Amino acid sequence: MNITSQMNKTIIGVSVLSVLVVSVVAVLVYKFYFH
Repeated sequence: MNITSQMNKTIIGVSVLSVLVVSVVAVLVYKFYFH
């Protein structure tokens, strides 16, 4: 079980990139289909 001891900064970065990306897509379709 991860005890939130330490984490790589690089990991956080990519994580955010995937967050926005995914979100954007969901929105693009939401409008492109249900504008």
